[PDB]
Amino acid sequence: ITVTNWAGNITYTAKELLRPHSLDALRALVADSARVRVLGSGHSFNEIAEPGDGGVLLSLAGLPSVVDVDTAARTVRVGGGVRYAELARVVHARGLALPNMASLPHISVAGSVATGTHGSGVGNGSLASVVREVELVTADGSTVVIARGDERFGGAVTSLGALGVVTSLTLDLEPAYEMEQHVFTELPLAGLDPATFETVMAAAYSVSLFTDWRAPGFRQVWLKRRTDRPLDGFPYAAPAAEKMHPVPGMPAVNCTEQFGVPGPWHERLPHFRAEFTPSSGAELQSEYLMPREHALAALHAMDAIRETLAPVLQTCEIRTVAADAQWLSPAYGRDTVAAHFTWVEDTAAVLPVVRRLEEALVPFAARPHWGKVFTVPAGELRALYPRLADFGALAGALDPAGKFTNAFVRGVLA
Ligand SMILES: *Cc1cc2c(cc1C)nc1c(=O)[nH]c(=O)nc-1n2C[C@H](O)[C@H](O)[C@H](O)COP(=O)(O)OP(=O)(O)OC[C@H]1O[C@@H](n2cnc3c(N)ncnc32)[C@H](O)[C@@H]1O
Ligand SMILES: OC[C@@H](O)[C@@H](O)[C@H](O)[C@H](O)CO
Repeated sequence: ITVTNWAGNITYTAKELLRPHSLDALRALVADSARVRVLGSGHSFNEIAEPGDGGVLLSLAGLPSVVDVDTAARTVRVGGGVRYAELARVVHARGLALPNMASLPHISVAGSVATGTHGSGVGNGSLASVVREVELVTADGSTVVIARGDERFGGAVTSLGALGVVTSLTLDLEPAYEMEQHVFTELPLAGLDPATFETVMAAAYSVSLFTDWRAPGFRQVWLKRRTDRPLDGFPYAAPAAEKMHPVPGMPAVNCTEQFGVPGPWHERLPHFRAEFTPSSGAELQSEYLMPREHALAALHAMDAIRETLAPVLQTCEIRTVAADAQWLSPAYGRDTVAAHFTWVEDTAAVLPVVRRLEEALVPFAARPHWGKVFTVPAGELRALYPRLADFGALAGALDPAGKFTNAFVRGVLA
């Protein structure tokens, strides 16, 4: 069989996707394989999941999708291969909630936290940030549990799958909450000064800007507001008259409910409703995560090259992330602005533009999203992460032979 990622721009070398049906099978398979990479739901856009020729590509799809809510402790134990859509549905039905979700819920929890996946909100950490414990099947088949408080915990959650197979994760939860989603159109870049930009991004619990980099300024602003919090007037852009899709010209029916209609957290945090279940997408993605104080300068750098960006762009999404404790989180150690690009699926045309964008963002210490397309050289990458050395030492300790290190990870650490 031919295995690809979700977008289909990456075809893996493996002629079979190993899907052990028991933990006993899994441990034995790992112990007996020379090199392993796990495939989650394939929502990466590069060779991060590629095991190389003769490497084993393994999935947790054949294992039970455990979602075990502890309502007294407000925690949930989840299989690595569980996706957020089922996780959310389950914890919500128990009166509890996550503090954030990605744009689309049909992604593996283990895969998501492995690369620094995040939503938006100035006080909201990455998805990895609620993880209090990870259970790993290590290179020899044995289980290692690492929990918050361990000196190694900082490299254990966002690990690029390079420590071993995450078989379970435990996550902290809060009481279930309701949210409204208010959409606005045409937020000008002109006059968007440091103070106004801060106001706009803090205007609701989670806020995204979208643009096509065509007409100056921003096409859409999405305020995802918690109904248990104040919402002030938003004078900066016009309220949307119709239901919007972040990509101009795409079906708004796919999207979560707008016009300020209250609904549960897990039906408002994603941009796409649970019913929207694409088996592939005709897109590429890149994303660059920078110190939040550089947001306006970075936005102005994009604006000044927007004729270059636009022709290969579906939409650009601007978000915020609170500083991450995970050593390889692109949000590590600093409050962060994120600039994401959903490109047309045309690798040959997009790569030149990616290199050009990267050159423009270089002075802003832009860290690329590990799951997305980037061309930043390995040496520059290492210079961007203060605690990368400590990650490398943790991987060496837990995986001395580099069973879980592929070409992608090797380049990173080199
Ligand atoms: C396709 C897509 C991606 C996406 C998104 C929306 C869509 C439709 N929305 C995002 C968002 O709102 N915010 C954000 O920061 N990122 C967003 N993305 C990207 C996506 O979340 C990430 O690329 C994510 O890492 C993808 O996870 P997935 O599980 O789908 O991808 P994978 O290629 O198969 O795996 C990613 C890495 O994780 C390792 N992995 C997977 N499972 C395990 C286990 N159980 N144990 C150890 N490692 C694991 C893989 O080996 C690979 O390194
Ligand atoms: O990080 C991924 C998100 O930016 C992405 O899924 C967008 O929200 C989407 O492409 C908008 O249509």
